[PDB]
Amino acid sequence: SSQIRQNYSTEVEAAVNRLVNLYLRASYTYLSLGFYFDRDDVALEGVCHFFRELAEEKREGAERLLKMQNQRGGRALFQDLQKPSQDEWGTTLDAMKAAIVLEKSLNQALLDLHALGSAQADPHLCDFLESHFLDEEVKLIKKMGDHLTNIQRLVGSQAGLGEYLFERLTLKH
Amino acid sequence: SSQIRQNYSTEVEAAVNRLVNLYLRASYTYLSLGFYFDRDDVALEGVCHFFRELAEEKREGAERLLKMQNQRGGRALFQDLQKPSQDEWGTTLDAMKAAIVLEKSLNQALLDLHALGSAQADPHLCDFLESHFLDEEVKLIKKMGDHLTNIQRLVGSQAGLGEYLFERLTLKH
Amino acid sequence: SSQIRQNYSTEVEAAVNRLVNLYLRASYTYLSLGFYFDRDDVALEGVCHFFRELAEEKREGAERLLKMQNQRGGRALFQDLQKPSQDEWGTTLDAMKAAIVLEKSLNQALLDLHALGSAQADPHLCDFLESHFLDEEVKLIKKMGDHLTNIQRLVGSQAGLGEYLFERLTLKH
Amino acid sequence: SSQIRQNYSTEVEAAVNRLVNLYLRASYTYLSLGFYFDRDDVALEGVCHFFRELAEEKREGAERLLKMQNQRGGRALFQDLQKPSQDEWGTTLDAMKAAIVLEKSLNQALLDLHALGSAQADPHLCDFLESHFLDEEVKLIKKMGDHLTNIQRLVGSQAGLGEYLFERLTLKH
Amino acid sequence: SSQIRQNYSTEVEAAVNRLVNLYLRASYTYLSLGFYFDRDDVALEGVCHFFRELAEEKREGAERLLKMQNQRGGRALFQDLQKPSQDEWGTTLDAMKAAIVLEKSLNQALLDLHALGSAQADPHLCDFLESHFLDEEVKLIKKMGDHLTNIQRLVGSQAGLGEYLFERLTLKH
Amino acid sequence: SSQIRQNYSTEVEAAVNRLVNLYLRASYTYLSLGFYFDRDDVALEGVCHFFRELAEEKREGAERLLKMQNQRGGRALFQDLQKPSQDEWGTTLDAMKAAIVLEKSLNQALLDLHALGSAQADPHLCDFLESHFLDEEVKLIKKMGDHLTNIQRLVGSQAGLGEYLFERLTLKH
Ligand SMILES: [Cl-]
Ligand SMILES: [Cl-]
Ligand SMILES: [Cl-]
Ligand SMILES: [Cl-]
Ligand SMILES: [Cl-]
Ligand SMILES: [Cl-]
Repeated sequence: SSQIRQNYSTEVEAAVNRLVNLYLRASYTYLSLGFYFDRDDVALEGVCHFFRELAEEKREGAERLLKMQNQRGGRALFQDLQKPSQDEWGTTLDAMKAAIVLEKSLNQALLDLHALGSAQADPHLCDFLESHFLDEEVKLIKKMGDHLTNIQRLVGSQAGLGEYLFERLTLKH
Repeated sequence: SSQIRQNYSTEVEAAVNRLVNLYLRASYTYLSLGFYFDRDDVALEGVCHFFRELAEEKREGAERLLKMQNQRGGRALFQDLQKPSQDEWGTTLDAMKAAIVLEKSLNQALLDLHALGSAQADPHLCDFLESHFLDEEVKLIKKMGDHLTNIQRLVGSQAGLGEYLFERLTLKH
Repeated sequence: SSQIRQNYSTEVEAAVNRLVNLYLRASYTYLSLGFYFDRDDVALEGVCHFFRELAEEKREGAERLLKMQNQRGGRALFQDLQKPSQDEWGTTLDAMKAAIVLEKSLNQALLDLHALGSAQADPHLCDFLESHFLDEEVKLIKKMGDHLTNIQRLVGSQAGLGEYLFERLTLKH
Repeated sequence: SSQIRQNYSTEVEAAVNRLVNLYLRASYTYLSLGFYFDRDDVALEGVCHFFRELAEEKREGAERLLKMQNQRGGRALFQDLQKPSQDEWGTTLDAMKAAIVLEKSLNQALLDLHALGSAQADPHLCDFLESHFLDEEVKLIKKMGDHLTNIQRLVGSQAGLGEYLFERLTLKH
Repeated sequence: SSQIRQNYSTEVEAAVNRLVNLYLRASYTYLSLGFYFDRDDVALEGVCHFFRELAEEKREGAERLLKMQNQRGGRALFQDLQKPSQDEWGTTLDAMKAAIVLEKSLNQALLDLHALGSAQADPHLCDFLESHFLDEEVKLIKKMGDHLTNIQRLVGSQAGLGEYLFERLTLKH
Repeated sequence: SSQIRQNYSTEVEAAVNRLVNLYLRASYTYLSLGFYFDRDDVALEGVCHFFRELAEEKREGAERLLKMQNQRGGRALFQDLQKPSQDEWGTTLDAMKAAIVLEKSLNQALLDLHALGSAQADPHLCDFLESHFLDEEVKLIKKMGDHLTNIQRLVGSQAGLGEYLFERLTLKH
């Protein structure tokens, strides 16, 4: 409310609500990815685990944003969550390519919000993104890039065998 | 897939996917309720905690349903999640009344799915609902009814004072 | 001194000294608030504790600023500390309203210094404020807003009773 | 207030408030002394520590006096705190000479208040000063006198060397 | 590579590689300083230790920069490392003066890279420098300034004696 | 210096300084190798670790040589460090072949210095090389030869797959 709100623009407030929506949709996408890899006719437990962990992380990111919205005196507004863009996700390689595209889009939304906060001279918002989101995103994208390279190396050789080995020897399970 | 699927009708498979949607929408509603009570101009921490806990429980219920869908050889299909029906939730009394209505609707969906499983002679589905959902729902609804009675007793006396006392002396925080 | 000073403008140095003065005056104000609530004819121990804790926190903030001044090669200059603006602080509600106004003024001084550091391209100063002051201030202001809402809810109902209950059931003691 | 006040003269009440002011100004002076010795072009860590410890002790003395004021039913009144008399404090010898003069002035104020309490037949006040202040002051003044003698012995020999040795081998750090 | 690179300019990438070179050359300089003080005809173990520790710290700084380069999708390019500017480093005072000049030059390179990142709207780079380098550099420069003051105080008095005392009573060994 | 120097020829002193340069250049080469394998488009963590460990070992070898130089009364002289001979290192096989060539060159420099020490009747130097360097080098070269054989066996079969398996099942990570 007005009682606590200070140096917090309506443009940032709106953008934060949009970013919450994006994080929850990402979470929902990772839920779909995770359960696809648990299907009896896909059955890659390590890949299932990897995406289910990411679903949790994105949900937590949305919750941190909503907490911050309230701390600044903004008002959370929720919209519909669009279903994920695919019902079936292909191979481990297809899925990891989809995941990196998703993360790059989230990262771009984070960078655009930071630019907005810089333009509006809102250092608290800028620091909040820097300290909880931007470094986490860089590290996650690097990890997915490493995974992509290793999957490509393996399935170029021998696709079924390569997919199994990646799940067994790289991913946690 | 077809490899494992046995005694699992397309009607139950579809209904399970619909029930997943309902549980995720309930989770989303409880997220909204929880953060509303964390607003600086509402500020009832115990009520916030109560609804955030319920958001988690409903998400977990959806995850258990998706796990079961895969165990039976059905295919999870995700739809849009409709935003919650309100942006602001009123008093503790208004919110608890809304929550009990929501739970009764979920309970009715559980009972309707059980009836479907009984008609289709699917005992695994029937037992799964009985052992993970139906008793949990009865206990939750009883608890919310008890809370409603205590809130009504208090805010009839003295509304602001009564709301504070309920949050302090009944709800966890 | 000159031996270590690098990228540290005379304008920032002066402003830092002014900010030290403001933090020490805030500390002094909280000392007055705290001992007022310990008077035998006020006697709200939890409120006394809350303000005495804030007196300590503001003194520590001033000490951190003086440490930073020396680390950058600036010179601390001390001025008179003006007495607090009131000798008696009214009710818990009056006092919490006064405290939030004080915190908003400190927060504005922090934001103005950050803007100065940004204009002068002094990233060390900007980061120092971000990492030790700006988030702490946001969280404190949110907490005071929550307290204000709860006090207003209670004393609207029944003023004496409401004040006692807030001190007993919300504030630490 | 009047409810508890017994055998507590308006003259003692006023004097106690003046003594609070003197202790807080002493604290403020020791803060200045302490940070002066932390400057990169002075850089005597042990001397910095010694004066910062004294700043804390004098603040605590003021807090004990304010507690006693309330216990007796008097009313704390705060005045402006005058800035310290110097902006720069010279050598360790200059600073210790300044500190002993300050302590002798505080001690004289304590003795004058005790005499007032004796004249007004206020044994509680007399005992309070005897048991928390007068012996502490005697011991502190003796310690500063010992330090002065040792500094004079050293800097008479060789000023820079002597100052370093005193800081390293006598003062805590 | 291109697979992960996002919002990372070729100008920042190049500058980061130059900063790696500067940190490794600083490390190499500190190696030379450290072993000079271990010579049988210099023999100041504490000074040797101080510079060898700094050699390690600067190497670690370069490694963190190379890690970050890869995390962002840039490519590390290595150049020749120029030998240190002196073969013999004089007295403790001469060496500490040389070290502070070196640190001020590194600090200027850090500030120039931060300005570049600010101009290119690269908040991840800006925050990375703020959180791992800029505060560390300020604290190190303050420490060296303090050491310089203490060495000057001592060797002004009595050069050989003063150098020994500084090594024995200030520096770790 | 002359004060301690005994049976230590100017030819050995010079050669030791040259050997320090060679060890530091080897360290620098291994740094480059290590970070190349950490690139998102190479992404072989175990290979990165192996070369980074070797960078550390070679740096430590140089430090031991500089320590010995001082113990004998020689004077360390530092030269430029030439950048590594490649900017990109190819496959695991290419890199391990490059590493074995590098180690054989270091080993030859060690053997040539030992021969010099034997000719000059400097048993301390001869024993120092025997006890800290020559056996370590033999064991390292044997290990790299074993690795080469295993990599060749694997990538002859199936290059991408083979490289992954070697990194996962032989190298530490
Ligand atoms: Cl859609
Ligand atoms: Cl809708
Ligand atoms: Cl005034
Ligand atoms: Cl004055
Ligand atoms: Cl050169
Ligand atoms: Cl070259």
